[PDB]
Amino acid sequence: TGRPEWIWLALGTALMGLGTLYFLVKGMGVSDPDAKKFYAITTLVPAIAFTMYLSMLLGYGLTMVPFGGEQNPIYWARYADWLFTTPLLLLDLALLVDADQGTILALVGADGIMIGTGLVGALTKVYSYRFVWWAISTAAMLYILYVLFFGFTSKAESMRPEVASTFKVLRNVTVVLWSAYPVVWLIGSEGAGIVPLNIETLLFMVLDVSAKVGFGLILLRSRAIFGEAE
Ligand SMILES: CC(C)CCC[C@@H](C)CCC[C@@H](C)CCC[C@@H](C)CCOC[C@@H](CO)OCC[C@H](C)CCC[C@H](C)CCC[C@H](C)CCCC(C)C
Ligand SMILES: CC(C)=CCC/C(C)=C/CC/C(C)=C\CC/C=C(\C)CC/C=C(\C)CCC=C(C)C
Ligand SMILES: CCCCCCCC/C=C\CCCCCCCC(=O)OC[C@H](O)CO
Ligand SMILES: CCCCCCCCCCCCCCCCCCCC
Repeated sequence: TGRPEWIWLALGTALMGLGTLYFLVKGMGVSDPDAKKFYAITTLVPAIAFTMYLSMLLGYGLTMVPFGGEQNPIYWARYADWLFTTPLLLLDLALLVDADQGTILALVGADGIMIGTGLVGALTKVYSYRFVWWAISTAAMLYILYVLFFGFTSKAESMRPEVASTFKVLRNVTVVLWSAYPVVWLIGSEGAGIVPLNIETLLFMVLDVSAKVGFGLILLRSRAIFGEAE
C-alpha cells in the first residue's frame, strides 16, 4: 500500500471479481446457443480484467519508463487487459446485430491497432513521440466508433426491435465511455501529466467497471441475447 493509487486498484480488483462471479452464476443453466455466446464473452471480459487489476495491485503490472527526464510509473497491464477485453466487447455488439464477418474483422483489427499503438505510446521514451502514437490510436478508435454508427446499414430492416433497442443502448454506452479513455490518457501521467497517477487510476478504474460490468449487466438482462424461440 505504498502507492496512493492502491485503493482504486484494490477496489477495481474486487469489483471485477465479484462481476465475474455474478455473471458465472447468472449464466448457469443457460441452454440457448445464442445466449451462451453472449454469456461466455461477457463473463469472460471482467475475468480478464480481474486478473490484470490484481496484477497492478500486486505490482507486477507496473513498469518505469524514462521520459521528460523522470522515471514514470506506467501500468502496462492495462494494455494486456484491453488487448483481449475490448475486441470481446465489440464482438458482443457485432453478434447482437448479426454483423458481417468482414465488419467484425475490421472492428477487431482496428481495435488491435488502437490498443497496440496505445501500448507503444505508453512505453515510448521520447516524450513528443508518445502523442504521435496517441493520435494514431485515437484515429483507430474513431474508425471503430464510425463503424458502430454507420457500419450496420444492412442490419436495420431485418433486426428484431429488442435487438435494435439493446444495441442502441449499448452503442451509446460504448461511445460515451470509450471516448473518455484517450482523454484520461492524454491528461494523466502517461501523457501531459496534469492529473496525478492516483486520480488517473481512479478514473480508469470507474470507466473500466462501467464499460465491463455495467455494460454486461445491461446486455445480460435483455431478451436480445436469446434466439427467437417459441
Ligand atoms: C481472447 C480471449 C478468448 C482469451 C484471452 C484471455 C487471456 C489470454 C488473458 C489473460 C491475461 C493475462 C494473464 C496476460 C499476461 C501478460 C504476460 C504474459 C506478460 C509477460 O510480460 C513479461 C514481464 C516480465 O516479468 O514483463 C514485465 C516488464 C516489461 C519490461 C514491461 C513491458 C511488457 C509489455 C508492455 C507487455 C505487453 C502486454 C501484451 C499485450 C501481452 C500479450 C498477451 C500474451 C503474451 C498472453
Ligand atoms: C439478480 C439481480 C436482479 C441483480 C443482481 C445485480 C448484481 C448483484 C450485480 C453485482 C455486480 C457487482 C458486485 C459489481 C459491479 C457493479 C457495477 C456497476 C453497476 C457499474 C458502476 C460502478 C462504478 C462506476 C465504480 C464504482 C465506483 C466507486 C467509487 C466505488
Ligand atoms: C476471488 C474472486 C475472483 C473471481 C474471479 C476469478 C476469475 C479468473 C479465473 C477463472 C475462471 C475463468 C472462467 C471465465 C469464463 C466463463 C465463460 C462463461 O461463463 O461461459 C458460459 C457459457 O454459457 C458456457 O458455455
Ligand atoms: C446517438 C448519440 C451519440 C452519443 C454521443 C456521446 C459522445 C460523447 C463522448 C463523451 C466524451 C467523454 C470525455 C470526458 C472526459 C472526462 C474523463 C473522466 C471520465 C470519468
